[PDB]
Amino acid sequence: GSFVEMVDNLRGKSGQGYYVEMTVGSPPQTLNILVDTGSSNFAVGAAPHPFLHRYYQRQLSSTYRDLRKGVYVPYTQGKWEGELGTDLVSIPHGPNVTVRANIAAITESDKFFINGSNWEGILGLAYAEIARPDDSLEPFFDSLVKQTHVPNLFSLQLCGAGFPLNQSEVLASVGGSMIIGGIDHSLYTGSLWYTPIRREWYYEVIIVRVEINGQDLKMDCKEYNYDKSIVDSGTTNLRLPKKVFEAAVKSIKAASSTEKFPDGFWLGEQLVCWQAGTTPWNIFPVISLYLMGEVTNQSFRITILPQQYLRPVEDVATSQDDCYKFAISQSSTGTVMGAVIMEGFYVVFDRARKRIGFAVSACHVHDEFRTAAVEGPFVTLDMEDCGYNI
Ligand SMILES: CN1C(=N)N[C@@]2(c3ccc(-c4ccc(F)c(C#N)c4)s3)CN(c3ccccc3)C[C@H]2C1=O
Repeated sequence: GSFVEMVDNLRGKSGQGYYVEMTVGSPPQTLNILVDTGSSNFAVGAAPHPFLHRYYQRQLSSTYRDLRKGVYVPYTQGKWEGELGTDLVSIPHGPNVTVRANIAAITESDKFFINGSNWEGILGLAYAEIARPDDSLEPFFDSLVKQTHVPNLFSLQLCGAGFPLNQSEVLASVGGSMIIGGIDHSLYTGSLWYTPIRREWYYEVIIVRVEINGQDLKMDCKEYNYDKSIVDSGTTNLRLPKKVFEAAVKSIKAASSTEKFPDGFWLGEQLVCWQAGTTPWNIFPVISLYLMGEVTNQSFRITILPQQYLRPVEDVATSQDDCYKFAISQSSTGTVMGAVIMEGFYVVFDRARKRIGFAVSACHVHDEFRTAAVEGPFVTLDMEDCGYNI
């Protein structure tokens, strides 16, 4: 592990998001910021809000610069509106550098800040193409790389606890690591396997095969990436295109058929509980996603366990049972490899080489009989045909 200053710098959980501490302004104002590989704006609360105990106060920063322009982001998971500007930004448990970056000061919002959560802003780590209002607003990481000698790469280790963390626990527990500018070998086991970044906007990738307990879902691979497949730390679930979700759930139900679960469980709405320690992990199947490799006609697979796709939740009766929600859900905007997927792996966003690497995470939850895996290579033909074009 060569990046000790950044190891264990994240806090949070899949249902709340994972955040890192950052400072903005002069003198520095500390804020907790959600790490989001699914967007490209650095946006922070900049006005009082019932669910925030602190916010960016531009009038107290001597280095604040007003861009005299607004920004409006429509409902996705809450909507917000703000004013653009720039200021000096740093990451305390990060690279020892300070950079001038764009900041969207959020002044009005709806269903964006969450009651009970501990983050006050979001750090969009994707590319300029999807930045708002348009691609002229340079994202934070681009600024960081342009202004310093930090390598054009970051890596994320999101650590699910495997059980519920209460209010106090989630604040005191280490939720993972965001290594800025490098790869820390203490965070994974085995080898790193890389898949190409198909296009630089979201972190888009191409899935070429899907298995449920080794059984091929057998769909035209284009369906797996309709209309795109992305890696998104800002999404809790593994989200799959409608048709794929339908086929996958049928197969997961069949594999776990020795126990019947209500429709509400498969819809991700209701929890299921078992007596303490008796969760029947073994009846649930492993899920493997094969990704295009860097070599022609070669692919590799990442395999997750039910310990990744069943999200631990507190029982309504705060009993002693072990309860969970099914964290695979449908999407009309493509596959989203969210926290569910990311908690099983150390993920390397190698922007410099336009590729994303995966290795088994040193903090993934498993049991004595099965473990998450990253394996290859496999011979796979016509993988380009798996990508979707509008
Ligand atoms: C899926 N997703 C996302 N990855 N980022 C955004 C998020 C807003 C709130 C998020 C949130 C809140 C609580 C949580 F627990 C988790 C998790 N996990 C995530 S993610 C920012 N965004 C966006 C930003 C700027 C311009 C355009 C779009 C599009 C939003 C969105 O729908």
